[PDB]
Amino acid sequence: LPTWSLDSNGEMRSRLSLSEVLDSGDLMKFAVDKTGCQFLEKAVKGSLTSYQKFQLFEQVIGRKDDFLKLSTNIFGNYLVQSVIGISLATNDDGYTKRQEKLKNFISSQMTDMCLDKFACRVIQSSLQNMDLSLACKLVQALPRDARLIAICVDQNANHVIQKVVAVIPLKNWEFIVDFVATPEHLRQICSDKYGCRVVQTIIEKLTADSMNVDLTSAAQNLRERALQRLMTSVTNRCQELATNEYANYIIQHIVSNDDLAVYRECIIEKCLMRNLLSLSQEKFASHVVEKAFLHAPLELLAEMMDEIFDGYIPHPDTGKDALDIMMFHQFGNYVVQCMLTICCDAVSGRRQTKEGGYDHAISFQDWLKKLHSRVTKERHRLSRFSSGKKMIETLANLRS
RNA sequence: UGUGCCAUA
Repeated sequence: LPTWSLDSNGEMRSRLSLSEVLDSGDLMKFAVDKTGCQFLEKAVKGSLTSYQKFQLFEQVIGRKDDFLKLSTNIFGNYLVQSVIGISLATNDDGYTKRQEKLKNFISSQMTDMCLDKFACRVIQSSLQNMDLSLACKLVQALPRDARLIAICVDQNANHVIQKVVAVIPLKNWEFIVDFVATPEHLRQICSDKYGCRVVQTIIEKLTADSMNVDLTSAAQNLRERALQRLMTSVTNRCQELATNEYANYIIQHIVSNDDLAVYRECIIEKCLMRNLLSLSQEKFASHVVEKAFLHAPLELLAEMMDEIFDGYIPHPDTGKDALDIMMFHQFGNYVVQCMLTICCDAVSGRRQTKEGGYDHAISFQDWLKKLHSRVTKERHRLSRFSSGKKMIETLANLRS
Protein backbone atom coordinates (compact mmCIF):
# COMPACT_ATOMS: atom_id res chain seq x y z
CA LEU A 1 0.00 0.00 0.00
CA PRO A 2 1.20 3.54 -0.87
CA THR A 3 2.50 5.57 2.07
CA TRP A 4 0.10 8.43 1.30
CA SER A 5 -2.89 6.17 1.99
CA LEU A 6 -1.57 4.98 5.36
CA ASP A 7 -1.79 6.46 8.86
CA SER A 8 0.96 6.49 11.47
CA ASN A 9 -0.29 3.09 12.66
CA GLY A 10 0.69 1.46 9.38
CA GLU A 11 -2.96 0.88 8.52
CA MET A 12 -5.04 2.15 5.58
CA ARG A 13 -6.58 5.55 6.34
CA SER A 14 -10.30 5.97 6.94
CA ARG A 15 -12.34 8.54 4.99
CA LEU A 16 -10.37 7.54 1.90
CA SER A 17 -12.00 8.54 -1.38
CA LEU A 18 -12.36 6.52 -4.57
CA SER A 19 -11.14 9.47 -6.62
CA GLU A 20 -7.93 9.77 -4.56
CA VAL A 21 -7.11 6.17 -5.44
CA LEU A 22 -8.07 6.47 -9.11
CA ASP A 23 -6.02 9.68 -9.58
CA SER A 24 -2.92 8.47 -7.68
CA GLY A 25 -1.90 5.87 -10.23
CA ASP A 26 -1.77 3.37 -7.39
CA LEU A 27 -4.90 1.30 -8.09
CA MET A 28 -2.97 -1.90 -8.83
CA LYS A 29 -1.48 -1.74 -5.32
CA PHE A 30 -4.96 -1.50 -3.72
CA ALA A 31 -6.64 -4.12 -5.88
CA VAL A 32 -4.22 -6.94 -4.95
CA ASP A 33 -4.26 -6.18 -1.21
CA LYS A 34 -7.08 -7.64 0.90
CA THR A 35 -8.08 -4.42 2.70
CA GLY A 36 -7.48 -2.25 -0.37
CA CYS A 37 -9.64 -4.46 -2.58
CA GLN A 38 -12.20 -4.55 0.20
CA PHE A 39 -12.45 -0.77 0.04
CA LEU A 40 -12.64 -0.71 -3.78
CA GLU A 41 -15.41 -3.29 -3.81
CA LYS A 42 -17.56 -1.09 -1.59
CA ALA A 43 -16.63 2.11 -3.45
CA VAL A 44 -17.41 0.56 -6.83
CA LYS A 45 -21.03 -0.39 -5.92
CA GLY A 46 -22.00 3.18 -5.04
CA SER A 47 -22.89 6.12 -7.27
CA LEU A 48 -20.15 6.59 -9.84
CA THR A 49 -19.67 9.76 -11.85
CA SER A 50 -18.85 9.41 -15.51
CA TYR A 51 -15.14 10.15 -14.93
CA GLN A 52 -14.77 7.63 -12.08
CA LYS A 53 -16.15 4.91 -14.41
CA PHE A 54 -13.91 6.11 -17.21
CA GLN A 55 -10.86 5.63 -14.95
CA LEU A 56 -11.96 2.22 -13.64
CA PHE A 57 -12.51 1.16 -17.25
CA GLU A 58 -9.01 2.25 -18.25
CA GLN A 59 -7.16 0.95 -15.19
CA VAL A 60 -8.99 -2.29 -14.47
CA ILE A 61 -10.05 -3.46 -17.95
CA GLY A 62 -8.31 -1.16 -20.44
CA ARG A 63 -4.81 -2.67 -20.55
CA LYS A 64 -4.16 -6.35 -21.26
CA ASP A 65 -1.39 -6.87 -18.74
CA ASP A 66 -2.98 -5.15 -15.71
CA PHE A 67 -6.24 -6.90 -16.61
CA LEU A 68 -4.50 -10.32 -16.57
CA LYS A 69 -2.64 -9.46 -13.39
CA LEU A 70 -5.91 -8.62 -11.64
CA SER A 71 -8.00 -11.40 -13.17
CA THR A 72 -5.56 -14.04 -11.87
CA ASN A 73 -5.23 -12.41 -8.47
CA ILE A 74 -6.98 -13.80 -5.39
CA PHE A 75 -8.49 -10.41 -4.53
CA GLY A 76 -8.21 -8.63 -7.88
CA ASN A 77 -10.56 -10.96 -9.73
CA TYR A 78 -13.52 -9.54 -7.79
CA LEU A 79 -12.73 -5.95 -8.83
CA VAL A 80 -12.41 -7.15 -12.43
CA GLN A 81 -15.88 -8.72 -12.30
CA SER A 82 -17.42 -5.61 -10.72
CA VAL A 83 -15.87 -3.37 -13.35
CA ILE A 84 -16.99 -5.66 -16.14
CA GLY A 85 -20.53 -5.33 -14.77
CA ILE A 86 -20.28 -1.56 -14.59
CA SER A 87 -18.90 -1.45 -18.15
CA LEU A 88 -21.83 -3.46 -19.46
CA ALA A 89 -24.31 -1.18 -17.66
CA THR A 90 -22.75 2.00 -19.07
CA ASN A 91 -24.12 2.66 -22.54
CA ASP A 92 -21.94 5.62 -23.52
CA ASP A 93 -20.05 5.99 -26.80
CA GLY A 94 -17.13 3.94 -25.50
CA TYR A 95 -19.32 0.92 -24.74
CA THR A 96 -18.48 -1.14 -27.79
CA LYS A 97 -14.74 -0.46 -27.76
CA ARG A 98 -14.53 -1.55 -24.09
CA GLN A 99 -16.45 -4.75 -24.69
CA GLU A 100 -14.53 -5.62 -27.86
CA LYS A 101 -11.26 -5.04 -26.01
CA LEU A 102 -12.27 -7.28 -23.13
CA LYS A 103 -13.23 -9.98 -25.66
CA ASN A 104 -9.81 -9.65 -27.33
CA PHE A 105 -7.91 -9.80 -24.00
CA ILE A 106 -9.65 -12.94 -22.82
CA SER A 107 -9.72 -14.68 -26.19
CA SER A 108 -5.95 -14.43 -26.56
CA GLN A 109 -5.40 -16.05 -23.15
CA MET A 110 -8.44 -18.32 -23.01
CA THR A 111 -6.79 -21.57 -21.91
CA ASP A 112 -4.61 -20.09 -19.20
CA MET A 113 -7.48 -18.02 -17.81
CA CYS A 114 -9.78 -21.04 -17.74
CA LEU A 115 -7.24 -23.11 -15.77
CA ASP A 116 -6.57 -20.32 -13.28
CA LYS A 117 -8.49 -20.69 -10.03
CA PHE A 118 -9.37 -16.99 -10.02
CA ALA A 119 -9.46 -16.00 -13.71
CA CYS A 120 -11.93 -18.81 -14.48
CA ARG A 121 -14.35 -16.75 -12.37
CA VAL A 122 -13.80 -13.75 -14.65
CA ILE A 123 -14.45 -15.97 -17.69
CA GLN A 124 -17.65 -17.28 -16.13
CA SER A 125 -19.14 -13.87 -15.30
CA SER A 126 -18.12 -12.54 -18.74
CA LEU A 127 -19.89 -15.45 -20.45
CA GLN A 128 -23.17 -14.76 -18.68
CA ASN A 129 -23.11 -10.95 -18.51
CA MET A 130 -21.61 -9.91 -21.87
CA ASP A 131 -23.83 -9.39 -24.89
CA LEU A 132 -24.54 -12.81 -26.35
CA SER A 133 -22.74 -12.07 -29.61
CA LEU A 134 -19.53 -11.20 -27.75
CA ALA A 135 -19.94 -14.09 -25.28
CA CYS A 136 -20.11 -16.43 -28.30
CA LYS A 137 -16.68 -15.24 -29.44
CA LEU A 138 -15.23 -16.18 -26.05
CA VAL A 139 -16.43 -19.73 -26.72
CA GLN A 140 -14.76 -19.74 -30.16
CA ALA A 141 -11.42 -19.05 -28.42
CA LEU A 142 -11.60 -22.39 -26.58
CA PRO A 143 -8.87 -24.89 -27.57
CA ARG A 144 -9.68 -27.89 -29.79
CA ASP A 145 -6.66 -30.04 -28.97
CA ALA A 146 -5.52 -31.93 -25.86
CA ARG A 147 -5.94 -28.65 -23.93
CA LEU A 148 -9.73 -29.07 -24.13
CA ILE A 149 -9.42 -32.43 -22.34
CA ALA A 150 -7.29 -30.71 -19.68
CA ILE A 151 -9.97 -28.03 -19.37
CA CYS A 152 -12.81 -30.56 -18.93
CA VAL A 153 -10.96 -32.44 -16.13
CA ASP A 154 -9.57 -29.39 -14.33
CA GLN A 155 -11.07 -28.57 -10.91
CA ASN A 156 -11.39 -24.90 -11.97
CA ALA A 157 -11.85 -25.03 -15.73
CA ASN A 158 -14.66 -27.62 -15.75
CA HIS A 159 -16.96 -24.92 -14.35
CA VAL A 160 -16.22 -22.78 -17.42
CA ILE A 161 -17.45 -25.54 -19.73
CA GLN A 162 -20.51 -26.03 -17.56
CA LYS A 163 -21.20 -22.30 -17.68
CA VAL A 164 -20.90 -22.27 -21.48
CA VAL A 165 -23.44 -25.11 -21.64
CA ALA A 166 -25.74 -23.07 -19.40
CA VAL A 167 -25.70 -19.67 -21.14
CA ILE A 168 -24.57 -20.12 -24.74
CA PRO A 169 -26.76 -21.48 -27.56
CA LEU A 170 -25.74 -24.95 -28.76
CA LYS A 171 -24.56 -23.96 -32.24
CA ASN A 172 -21.62 -22.14 -30.69
CA TRP A 173 -20.46 -25.07 -28.55
CA GLU A 174 -21.51 -27.99 -30.73
CA PHE A 175 -17.79 -28.59 -31.29
CA ILE A 176 -17.45 -29.56 -27.63
CA VAL A 177 -20.09 -32.26 -28.01
CA ASP A 178 -18.25 -33.74 -31.02
CA PHE A 179 -14.91 -33.39 -29.22
CA VAL A 180 -16.22 -35.27 -26.16
CA ALA A 181 -17.86 -37.97 -28.33
CA THR A 182 -14.51 -38.84 -29.89
CA PRO A 183 -13.79 -42.36 -28.47
CA GLU A 184 -10.47 -41.59 -26.77
CA HIS A 185 -11.67 -38.23 -25.43
CA LEU A 186 -14.87 -39.69 -24.04
CA ARG A 187 -12.84 -42.36 -22.27
CA GLN A 188 -10.56 -39.79 -20.59
CA ILE A 189 -13.24 -37.25 -19.69
CA CYS A 190 -15.91 -39.67 -18.40
CA SER A 191 -13.44 -41.53 -16.22
CA ASP A 192 -12.51 -38.35 -14.33
CA LYS A 193 -14.17 -36.91 -11.19
CA TYR A 194 -14.71 -33.49 -12.76
CA GLY A 195 -15.15 -34.69 -16.34
CA CYS A 196 -18.06 -37.01 -15.61
CA ARG A 197 -20.02 -34.04 -14.16
CA VAL A 198 -19.19 -32.02 -17.27
CA VAL A 199 -20.51 -34.82 -19.51
CA GLN A 200 -23.74 -35.17 -17.52
CA THR A 201 -24.29 -31.40 -17.63
CA ILE A 202 -23.94 -31.63 -21.40
CA ILE A 203 -26.40 -34.53 -21.58
CA GLU A 204 -28.97 -32.64 -19.48
CA LYS A 205 -28.77 -29.58 -21.73
CA LEU A 206 -29.16 -31.83 -24.81
CA THR A 207 -32.31 -33.45 -23.40
CA ALA A 208 -35.76 -32.53 -24.64
CA ASP A 209 -37.31 -31.95 -21.22
CA SER A 210 -39.38 -29.19 -19.58
CA MET A 211 -36.43 -26.79 -19.63
CA ASN A 212 -36.09 -26.89 -23.43
CA VAL A 213 -39.70 -26.27 -24.54
CA ASP A 214 -38.78 -22.68 -25.41
CA LEU A 215 -36.60 -23.92 -28.28
CA THR A 216 -37.62 -23.42 -31.90
CA SER A 217 -38.08 -26.55 -34.01
CA ALA A 218 -34.85 -25.94 -35.89
CA ALA A 219 -33.11 -25.68 -32.51
CA GLN A 220 -34.74 -28.89 -31.25
CA ASN A 221 -33.49 -30.59 -34.41
CA LEU A 222 -29.97 -29.34 -33.78
CA ARG A 223 -30.21 -30.57 -30.18
CA GLU A 224 -31.49 -34.00 -31.19
CA ARG A 225 -28.62 -34.60 -33.61
CA ALA A 226 -26.07 -33.61 -31.00
CA LEU A 227 -27.75 -35.85 -28.40
CA GLN A 228 -27.83 -38.70 -30.87
CA ARG A 229 -24.11 -38.40 -31.67
CA LEU A 230 -23.07 -38.20 -28.02
CA MET A 231 -25.32 -41.13 -27.06
CA THR A 232 -24.05 -43.28 -29.90
CA SER A 233 -20.57 -42.78 -28.55
CA VAL A 234 -21.66 -43.46 -24.95
CA THR A 235 -23.45 -46.68 -25.85
CA ASN A 236 -20.46 -47.95 -27.90
CA ARG A 237 -18.51 -47.95 -24.64
CA CYS A 238 -21.28 -48.55 -22.12
CA GLN A 239 -19.40 -51.58 -20.72
CA GLU A 240 -16.29 -49.58 -19.78
CA LEU A 241 -18.40 -46.58 -18.72
CA ALA A 242 -20.88 -48.52 -16.55
CA THR A 243 -18.07 -50.32 -14.66
CA ASN A 244 -15.93 -47.23 -14.10
CA GLU A 245 -15.67 -45.43 -10.74
CA TYR A 246 -16.92 -42.10 -12.16
CA ALA A 247 -18.60 -42.90 -15.46
CA ASN A 248 -21.17 -45.19 -13.84
CA TYR A 249 -22.93 -41.99 -12.67
CA ILE A 250 -23.43 -40.98 -16.30
CA ILE A 251 -24.90 -44.37 -17.24
CA GLN A 252 -27.21 -44.18 -14.21
CA HIS A 253 -28.32 -40.71 -15.26
CA ILE A 254 -29.25 -41.93 -18.74
CA VAL A 255 -30.95 -45.09 -17.51
CA SER A 256 -33.20 -43.27 -15.01
CA ASN A 257 -34.23 -40.30 -17.13
CA ASP A 258 -37.61 -40.91 -18.81
CA ASP A 259 -36.79 -38.18 -21.33
CA LEU A 260 -33.91 -40.41 -22.49
CA ALA A 261 -36.07 -43.56 -22.67
CA VAL A 262 -34.86 -44.63 -26.13
CA TYR A 263 -31.23 -44.39 -24.98
CA ARG A 264 -32.05 -46.20 -21.75
CA GLU A 265 -33.34 -49.19 -23.74
CA CYS A 266 -30.31 -49.16 -26.01
CA ILE A 267 -27.97 -49.25 -23.01
CA ILE A 268 -29.79 -52.10 -21.32
CA GLU A 269 -29.63 -54.19 -24.52
CA LYS A 270 -26.05 -53.18 -25.36
CA CYS A 271 -24.14 -53.99 -22.18
CA LEU A 272 -26.58 -54.92 -19.38
CA MET A 273 -28.70 -57.75 -20.76
CA ARG A 274 -26.93 -61.14 -20.54
CA ASN A 275 -24.34 -59.65 -18.16
CA LEU A 276 -26.65 -59.04 -15.19
CA LEU A 277 -25.06 -61.64 -12.87
CA SER A 278 -21.53 -60.44 -13.60
CA LEU A 279 -22.39 -56.72 -13.32
CA SER A 280 -24.46 -57.19 -10.17
CA GLN A 281 -21.22 -58.36 -8.55
CA GLU A 282 -19.24 -55.24 -9.40
CA LYS A 283 -18.80 -52.35 -7.01
CA PHE A 284 -19.67 -49.61 -9.50
CA ALA A 285 -21.89 -51.40 -12.08
CA SER A 286 -24.22 -52.85 -9.44
CA HIS A 287 -25.67 -49.35 -9.01
CA VAL A 288 -26.34 -49.26 -12.77
CA VAL A 289 -28.07 -52.66 -12.66
CA GLU A 290 -30.38 -51.37 -9.90
CA LYS A 291 -31.26 -48.33 -12.05
CA ALA A 292 -32.05 -50.61 -15.02
CA PHE A 293 -34.41 -52.76 -12.92
CA LEU A 294 -36.09 -49.63 -11.55
CA HIS A 295 -36.62 -47.84 -14.86
CA ALA A 296 -36.78 -50.53 -17.54
CA PRO A 297 -39.92 -50.71 -19.73
CA LEU A 298 -42.02 -53.68 -18.61
CA GLU A 299 -41.08 -55.81 -21.63
CA LEU A 300 -37.35 -55.49 -20.86
CA LEU A 301 -37.97 -55.79 -17.12
CA ALA A 302 -39.55 -59.21 -17.76
CA GLU A 303 -36.44 -60.23 -19.71
CA MET A 304 -34.18 -58.99 -16.90
CA MET A 305 -36.20 -60.87 -14.29
CA ASP A 306 -36.15 -64.02 -16.45
CA GLU A 307 -32.37 -63.72 -16.79
CA ILE A 308 -31.86 -63.69 -13.00
CA PHE A 309 -34.39 -66.49 -12.39
CA ASP A 310 -33.49 -68.76 -15.33
CA GLY A 311 -30.68 -67.20 -17.37
CA TYR A 312 -27.73 -69.10 -15.91
CA ILE A 313 -26.75 -72.70 -15.25
CA PRO A 314 -26.39 -73.58 -11.52
CA HIS A 315 -23.00 -74.74 -10.21
CA PRO A 316 -22.48 -78.42 -11.22
CA ASP A 317 -21.47 -79.55 -7.69
CA THR A 318 -23.35 -77.44 -5.09
CA GLY A 319 -26.51 -76.47 -7.01
CA LYS A 320 -25.96 -72.75 -6.41
CA ASP A 321 -27.78 -70.52 -8.90
CA ALA A 322 -27.62 -66.85 -9.94
CA LEU A 323 -30.12 -65.77 -7.30
CA ASP A 324 -28.16 -67.65 -4.66
CA ILE A 325 -24.87 -65.99 -5.62
CA MET A 326 -26.57 -62.58 -5.68
CA MET A 327 -28.52 -62.72 -2.37
CA PHE A 328 -25.31 -63.36 -0.49
CA HIS A 329 -22.92 -61.21 -2.51
CA GLN A 330 -21.47 -58.03 -0.93
CA PHE A 331 -22.82 -55.99 -3.87
CA GLY A 332 -25.32 -58.34 -5.57
CA ASN A 333 -27.50 -58.45 -2.43
CA TYR A 334 -28.60 -54.85 -3.10
CA VAL A 335 -29.81 -55.84 -6.60
CA VAL A 336 -31.95 -58.65 -5.19
CA GLN A 337 -33.34 -56.24 -2.58
CA CYS A 338 -34.14 -53.95 -5.49
CA MET A 339 -35.93 -56.75 -7.44
CA LEU A 340 -38.05 -57.56 -4.38
CA THR A 341 -38.95 -53.92 -3.73
CA ILE A 342 -40.08 -53.50 -7.33
CA CYS A 343 -42.36 -56.53 -7.03
CA CYS A 344 -43.87 -55.48 -3.72
CA ASP A 345 -44.46 -51.95 -5.02
CA ALA A 346 -46.20 -53.41 -8.09
CA VAL A 347 -48.45 -55.89 -6.26
CA SER A 348 -49.51 -53.32 -3.67
CA GLY A 349 -50.44 -50.68 -6.24
CA ARG A 350 -47.55 -48.30 -5.47
CA ARG A 351 -46.31 -48.91 -9.02
CA GLN A 352 -48.11 -48.89 -12.37
CA THR A 353 -48.44 -52.39 -13.86
CA LYS A 354 -50.09 -51.24 -17.09
CA GLU A 355 -47.78 -50.60 -20.06
CA GLY A 356 -47.87 -51.49 -23.74
CA GLY A 357 -51.67 -51.37 -23.66
CA TYR A 358 -51.71 -54.45 -21.40
CA ASP A 359 -51.52 -55.27 -17.66
CA HIS A 360 -48.32 -57.03 -16.54
CA ALA A 361 -49.67 -57.54 -13.01
CA ILE A 362 -49.52 -61.34 -13.09
CA SER A 363 -45.86 -61.17 -14.13
CA PHE A 364 -45.03 -59.23 -10.97
CA GLN A 365 -47.00 -61.76 -8.91
CA ASP A 366 -45.08 -64.55 -10.61
CA TRP A 367 -41.71 -62.93 -9.81
CA LEU A 368 -42.86 -62.21 -6.25
CA LYS A 369 -43.82 -65.84 -5.63
CA LYS A 370 -40.38 -66.89 -6.88
CA LEU A 371 -38.63 -64.48 -4.55
CA HIS A 372 -40.95 -65.40 -1.64
CA SER A 373 -40.37 -69.11 -2.12
CA ARG A 374 -36.58 -68.65 -2.19
CA VAL A 375 -36.53 -66.41 0.88
CA THR A 376 -38.81 -68.83 2.75
CA LYS A 377 -36.52 -71.76 1.94
CA GLU A 378 -33.31 -69.87 2.80
CA ARG A 379 -34.65 -67.94 5.81
CA HIS A 380 -32.20 -69.39 8.32
CA ARG A 381 -29.12 -68.38 6.30
CA LEU A 382 -30.65 -65.07 5.24
CA SER A 383 -31.39 -64.07 8.84
CA ARG A 384 -27.61 -63.99 9.55
CA PHE A 385 -27.35 -60.92 7.28
CA SER A 386 -28.76 -57.38 7.34
CA SER A 387 -29.81 -57.70 3.69
CA GLY A 388 -31.50 -61.03 4.39
CA LYS A 389 -33.37 -59.60 7.37
CA LYS A 390 -34.53 -56.68 5.21
CA MET A 391 -35.99 -59.05 2.62
CA ILE A 392 -37.70 -61.22 5.22
CA GLU A 393 -39.12 -58.04 6.76
CA THR A 394 -40.30 -56.75 3.38
CA LEU A 395 -42.18 -59.98 2.64
CA ALA A 396 -43.89 -60.11 6.03
CA ASN A 397 -44.72 -56.37 5.86
CA LEU A 398 -46.51 -56.85 2.53
CA ARG A 399 -48.92 -59.35 4.08
CA SER A 400 -49.94 -56.64 6.57
C1' U B 1 -23.39 -54.67 4.34
C1' G B 2 -21.79 -51.06 -1.38
C1' U B 3 -19.17 -45.32 -5.31
C1' G B 4 -18.11 -39.22 -7.13
C1' C B 5 -18.07 -33.88 -8.27
C1' C B 6 -20.96 -29.05 -6.86
C1' A B 7 -14.84 -25.16 -6.76
C1' U B 8 -12.57 -17.92 -4.81
C1' A B 9 -11.32 -12.59 -0.12
